[PDB]
Amino acid sequence: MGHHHHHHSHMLPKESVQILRDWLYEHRYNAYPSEQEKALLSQQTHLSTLQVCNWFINARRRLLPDMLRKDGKDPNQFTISRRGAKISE
Repeated sequence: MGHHHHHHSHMLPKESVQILRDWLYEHRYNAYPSEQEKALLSQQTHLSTLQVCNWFINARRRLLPDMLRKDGKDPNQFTISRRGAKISE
């Protein structure tokens, strides 16, 4: 009873992004890696801890830079933009 599946990155639903983004936006400072944040977001969202944790690392690494540069109250920790995003055609 094998299960057909494919390995490829994908973005989470808009509803999950809004709730996940709202938490990060409200807690941009203490956005640093933490089990309490990952566990709290995991219970709030219908995604697994691994999905939220991996998404948090990527989303945070692409969201903090924009908010930190836009504000400028504490710019640090990987200031990279939205992870490349220089492709366009």
